[PDB]
Amino acid sequence: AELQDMINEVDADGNGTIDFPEFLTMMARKMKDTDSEEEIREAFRVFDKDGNGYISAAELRHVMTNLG
Ligand SMILES: [Ca+2]
Ligand SMILES: [Ca+2]
Repeated sequence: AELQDMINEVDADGNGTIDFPEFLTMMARKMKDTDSEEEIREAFRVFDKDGNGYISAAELRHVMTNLG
């Protein structure tokens, strides 16, 4: 399945990837956990496949449940 549709549902502003503000906002959207930019930034490099400082849908699967 193309995770592109998930990319489109996670995309808030149209950069096609989650940014620090977006990740935090989509997170806190209903569930609010940790908000320390260090930890959140650590997540960005962990979640992403390329660790390019952003969390995309495909990247989500890499880190989350699937192989990326
Ligand atoms: Ca964005
Ligand atoms: Ca990436």
